[PDB]
Amino acid sequence: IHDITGKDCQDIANKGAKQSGLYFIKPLKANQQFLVYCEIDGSGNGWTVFQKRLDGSVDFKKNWIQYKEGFGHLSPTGTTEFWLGNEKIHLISTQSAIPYALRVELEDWNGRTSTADYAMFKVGPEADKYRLTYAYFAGGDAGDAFDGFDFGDDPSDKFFTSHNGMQFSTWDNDNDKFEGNCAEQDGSGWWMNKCHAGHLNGVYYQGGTYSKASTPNGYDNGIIWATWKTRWYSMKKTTMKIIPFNRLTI
Ligand SMILES: [Ca+2]
Repeated sequence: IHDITGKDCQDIANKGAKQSGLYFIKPLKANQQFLVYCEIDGSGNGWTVFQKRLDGSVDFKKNWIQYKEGFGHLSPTGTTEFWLGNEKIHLISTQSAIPYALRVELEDWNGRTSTADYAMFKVGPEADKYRLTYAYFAGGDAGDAFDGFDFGDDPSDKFFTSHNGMQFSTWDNDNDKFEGNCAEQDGSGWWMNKCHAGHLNGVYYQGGTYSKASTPNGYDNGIIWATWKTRWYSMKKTTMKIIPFNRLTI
């Protein structure tokens, strides 16, 4: 664990840290410091990573408290899977009304990475079930899955599968817009609607391709981002990371 600390990984970078790895941060309002993985590039950008998928090592079917507190494994090398914790993500993303960007980074099973950036990304408090909000989609070749997607299933698919303004759901705390339980169905925690167009906490399907035949109920419950790949393609790696918004300004 590195010595420099701050409010987030950008503060850490601003204080002269140059190496990606594990650092303590202590956002405003946090009761105690906590470890994070910071990705620090050669241009002084320090991203605070809150989700990582890369190998299927961690089961993302976790309950409300586990999603609140965080689960999985932090590593200095950035080679482990984790969910940082909704309370931590709330504390970082809302502190001092600092505008953060979210970057979603996806890797397919062929070694291509794509990104989707969201401006002014926030996660609300537990009293509002950790609601996700953003101001606008700021671009990227992965496309805007959080806007919802037309799967050709129902006329209202886009309304059913958008993510801005969705509360967080787990199997034991359903806050979705579905008469069923999206989190229980898929076995994940996420900002579910009815249910999703972008869902990075799904099941780790080896090799990417899966199908309705994969499960008895034919769930599209993989690690999906429908504006980049079919619902029947599950990413090999994902990263969800945040940075003060100005670090995006060219
Ligand atoms: Ca429901």
